[PDB]
Amino acid sequence: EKLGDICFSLRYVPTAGKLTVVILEAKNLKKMDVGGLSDPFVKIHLMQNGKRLKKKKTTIKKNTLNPYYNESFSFEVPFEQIQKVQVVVTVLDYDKIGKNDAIGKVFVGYNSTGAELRHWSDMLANPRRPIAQWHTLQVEEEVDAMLA
Ligand SMILES: [Ca+2]
Ligand SMILES: [Ca+2]
Ligand SMILES: [Cl-]
Ligand SMILES: [Cl-]
Ligand SMILES: [Cl-]
Ligand SMILES: [Cl-]
Repeated sequence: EKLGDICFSLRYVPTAGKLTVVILEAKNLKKMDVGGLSDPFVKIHLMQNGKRLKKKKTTIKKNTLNPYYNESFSFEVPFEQIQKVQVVVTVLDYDKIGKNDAIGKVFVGYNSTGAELRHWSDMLANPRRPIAQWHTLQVEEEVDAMLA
């Protein structure tokens, strides 16, 4: 059972120092509820050098492995700093009681690789243009080890 995939857009406006992330949809999420599906929501963190700088989150979708969000988030990152940050996208299962367990996550930006680096590079190369791309979710343990 794969963890799932997430589709989001990135847009960077260098003059304004405006970094926009639109969480579009996730698919094929791992089932997190016993005898059910999942109740997924998404967190978006701006990081640098192992520090959480800013945190944003989507609404919760109930009883789905294939949630649509279409929710936009913006961060202030000046052009002198944009190459030095990470944007971390985490899908979690909401439970009314207990910690919300991460399904999986990915990050783009400084120290990203593969399709994550490709997405970030495309954003940087195309100022003011939103670029949507799919990403495979990865186990929290591994991504956090990269980010710490
Ligand atoms: Ca659960
Ligand atoms: Ca749940
Ligand atoms: Cl909600
Ligand atoms: Cl708990
Ligand atoms: Cl939480
Ligand atoms: Cl894609």
